[PDB]
Amino acid sequence: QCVKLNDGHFMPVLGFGTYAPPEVPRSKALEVTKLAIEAGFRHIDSAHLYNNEEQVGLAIRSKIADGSVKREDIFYTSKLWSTFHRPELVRPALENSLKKAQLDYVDLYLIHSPMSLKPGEELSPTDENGKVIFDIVDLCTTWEAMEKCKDAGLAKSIGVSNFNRRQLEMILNKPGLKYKPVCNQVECHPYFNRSKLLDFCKSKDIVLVAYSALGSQRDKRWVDPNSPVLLEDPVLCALAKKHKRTPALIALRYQLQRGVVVLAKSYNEQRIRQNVQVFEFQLTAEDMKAIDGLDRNLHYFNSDSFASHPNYPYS
Ligand SMILES: NC(=O)c1ccc[n+]([C@@H]2O[C@H](COP(=O)([O-])OP(=O)(O)OC[C@H]3O[C@@H](n4cnc5c(N)ncnc54)[C@H](OP(=O)(O)O)[C@@H]3O)[C@@H](O)[C@H]2O)c1
Ligand SMILES: CCC1=C(C)CN(C(=O)NCCc2ccc(S(=O)(=O)NC(=O)N[C@H]3CC[C@@H](C)CC3)cc2)C1=O
Repeated sequence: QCVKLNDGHFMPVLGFGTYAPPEVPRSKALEVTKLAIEAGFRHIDSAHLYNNEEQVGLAIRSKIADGSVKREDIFYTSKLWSTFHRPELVRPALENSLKKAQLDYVDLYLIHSPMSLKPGEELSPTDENGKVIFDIVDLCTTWEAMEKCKDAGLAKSIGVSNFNRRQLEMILNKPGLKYKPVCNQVECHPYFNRSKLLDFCKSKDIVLVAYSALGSQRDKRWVDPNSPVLLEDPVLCALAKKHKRTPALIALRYQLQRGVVVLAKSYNEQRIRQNVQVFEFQLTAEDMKAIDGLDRNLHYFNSDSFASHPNYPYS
């Protein structure tokens, strides 16, 4: 149940979301990644930013050692954080991710965001007035250093995340481009379906990968508590009854039938196991059109300095 990527590698269409907020103890990530593998998830999504690659990597090593899976059955993604965009910082950031996860390679490596930040080991560097310190970096150079990580076998595939059309084109039109991005991982759900962006990506053999596909985790630090609750949508609930499924399952299947690869985060055993049931049913053409008409251009993630920057993808 995979899609063939533009560099010849295979990406499982359903992936496990590993982020949890810092109030959740780091042992949980270990434990739920193991349950997700047990349930049948083979694609696993992490990042430097998430402070969990050690635990996610140890979960994977555990499922290999107990003979449930081999390394080559597992599709593991990490991301290059925006403090490491300068070309010389790229390979060491990747080697550092690999060392924490105790893996020899990632299956996929992404530029987490086009928005560059001040080099350092602060995740969020700020000045004396508490303002986020942005950096200016030619992203084409950052890309060339990603290409080099693929040539070196440290990343089987390389792609981007949180890019708009203009930013993709900048990579695609780069002189001497060796490797296209395999994918563009972006916020994508029935209230923000990204249809234009999706058609652009289909036209270049770039896979759109959907995050917050179930309506985000609604963390009060960066999601407006007044935003509508995706899984409480009436059209989705009505479709969950029709098919005898749940609204989350309607949300996930939507993305599969439109050719989006879809991530799903759950730290709850029963919801982890429920989510692999996306493969057990179909939506009709009409069902698909009913979900299409839910778009509200609603992004869950919002920051005081994100909606500000010269590389802000929504501007
Ligand atoms: N590239 C980027 O910038 C970026 C940004 C955001 C996210 N991501 C990635 O995308 C992943 C997923 O996105 P997300 O973290 O925003 O969460 P999500 O996949 O939209 O899920 C949101 C919530 O839905 C709940 N849930 C899951 N399955 C369910 C079901 N079957 N029924 C009812 N509720 C269900 C989960 O809560 P429970 O834990 O209570 O089950 C979860 O907190 C992340 O973990 C991360 O790996 C990447
Ligand atoms: C505005 C961007 C930014 C800084 C500047 C510093 N800083 C940061 O220190 N983080 C705090 C921890 C956190 C926040 C959200 C999530 S998240 O929303 O679950 N996961 C994601 O991967 N991506 C989010 C982060 C990247 C942006 C572009 C898209 C959404 C995971 C972890 C940021 O976030």
